[PDB]
Amino acid sequence: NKSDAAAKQIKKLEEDFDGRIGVFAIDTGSGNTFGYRSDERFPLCSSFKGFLAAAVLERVQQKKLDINQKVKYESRDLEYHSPITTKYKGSGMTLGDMASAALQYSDNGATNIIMERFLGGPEGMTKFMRSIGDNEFRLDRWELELNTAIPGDKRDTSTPKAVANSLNKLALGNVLNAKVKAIYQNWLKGNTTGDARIRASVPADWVVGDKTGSCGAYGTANDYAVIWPKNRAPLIVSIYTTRKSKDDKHSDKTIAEASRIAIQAID
Repeated sequence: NKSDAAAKQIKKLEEDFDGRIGVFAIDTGSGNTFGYRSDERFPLCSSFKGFLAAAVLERVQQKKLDINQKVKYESRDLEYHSPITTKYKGSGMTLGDMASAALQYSDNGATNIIMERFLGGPEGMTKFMRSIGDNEFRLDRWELELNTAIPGDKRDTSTPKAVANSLNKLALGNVLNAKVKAIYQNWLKGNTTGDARIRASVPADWVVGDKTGSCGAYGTANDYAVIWPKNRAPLIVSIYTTRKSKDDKHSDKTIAEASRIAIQAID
């Protein structure tokens, strides 16, 4: 029951704003799940950066990279929206700080520098997702070209379910060891851009770790998070949305609401 009602509510929500909503929630304590357009592709936008941070932590775990190694780029022209990397451009930053900047601030310079020097570009990032059993994830382009969010384009997309499952494996699973996983979880908890999305759909006492994505085109925005309820097991929620017109702006409120419904469907 509670599921068919939740799906009805989601259907109404996408009609109202004339867009498309993809949802996938997992109650890790019971295995119960809820999905709506969960196997459909949606642009990743900058949300893929939450997985980029994890890939870096894996290289650190395998001791291929040091989390404290200095990354210099003083002569590099920083991409649009590099709030953190531009302020440390003269002194450089540790690999760890840059990776979290990429996640918590959606820093584009951090992202592209890490992808060009450590992860092997969009192919490498996609190779990492394959390594953890994700066969839906695909990153074809770099920031910021990956944000075009053109309808029907499969480049730089994934499905809400694949994102939910990968986030589960990484944040709660065993891909990263206890120590590195603890770092990752806290980087997510420290995200500074998702206050109006999934974080707004839960009681203030619940802890949320997330990574947002806002393409800036076709009203495409999204958010995925690990929710730690008070007195309960973690919940994984993945919300992805797109709109019909290129000039349509995204809707945080629709995302927070879709989030509220999804959480009720797996209660």
